[PDB]
Amino acid sequence: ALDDIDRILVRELAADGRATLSELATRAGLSVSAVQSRVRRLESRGVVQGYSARINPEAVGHLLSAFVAITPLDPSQPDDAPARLEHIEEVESCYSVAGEESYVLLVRVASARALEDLLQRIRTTANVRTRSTIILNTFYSDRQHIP
Amino acid sequence: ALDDIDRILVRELAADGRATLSELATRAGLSVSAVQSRVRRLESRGVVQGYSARINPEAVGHLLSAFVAITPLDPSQPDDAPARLEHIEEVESCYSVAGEESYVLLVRVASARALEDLLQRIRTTANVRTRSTIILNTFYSDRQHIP
Ligand SMILES: N[C@@H](Cc1ccccc1)C(=O)O
Repeated sequence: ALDDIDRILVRELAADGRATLSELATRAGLSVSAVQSRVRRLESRGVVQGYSARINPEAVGHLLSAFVAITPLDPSQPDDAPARLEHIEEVESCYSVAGEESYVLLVRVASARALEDLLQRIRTTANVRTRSTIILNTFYSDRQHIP
Repeated sequence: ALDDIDRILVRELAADGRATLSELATRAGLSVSAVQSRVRRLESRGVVQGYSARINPEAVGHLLSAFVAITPLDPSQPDDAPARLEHIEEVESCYSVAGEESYVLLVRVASARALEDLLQRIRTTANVRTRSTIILNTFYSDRQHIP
């Protein structure tokens, strides 16, 4: 239940999250009221989860990023790694994954030594072994596709 | 230098990219003309890179996400895989990495069947071998942290 109009709306809003209701109304052939109300239904049905500025991580002092794959030191202990790691602010994302590892994290940090301290924090807070893959360059990211 | 009132602004806009320049000014303690001019300057030094609505991928038909680690088949050839894959819309992100593979992609697709098709297209269009790690669930993503 996403009609043609809604796909247009989410496509425009993925490319430009600050687009005004009136720019959107003219692209969709709707009134500004019609647009607001379709946008409110997109948000409350959880199709649109929120809006963010895309911040350049380097510009704010995050000069090093990494994938960290984690696996429980004790797989019989309950499985709450994501909730435990939620209070660690340098953890930007957490996915559960098929394979030998349990979770993959994306982590951002100021430097190599800051990474070594963060890995210790991640091993003790989730009781986990870590396998780190350092990112050397981001060619493009977050390019959301609406088919 | 990021004039740490500037840190309040990026912090606020990362959390709510549809914040208004006036509902901002009160939260930061400035005047619409200052707020507006910083934001335009932040956008000009590529600190804020865009604004986007965060779309739920499964709401839109992408019921299968995967990391796809790729490595060029022939190292005598120019390594231009990111440029070559850029036109493939199901690739959301591309990173070079220090690990076992040369690059990691984040890919989104309708089904396991559609992934197999996509992996064939990736192999033939960029001349790479692939290795996919299927995501089961996303616990949180894109929590941009501003120190
Ligand atoms: N990696 C496990 C799935 C899993 C993820 C996270 C926690 C526990 C299990 C598998 O391939 O079956």
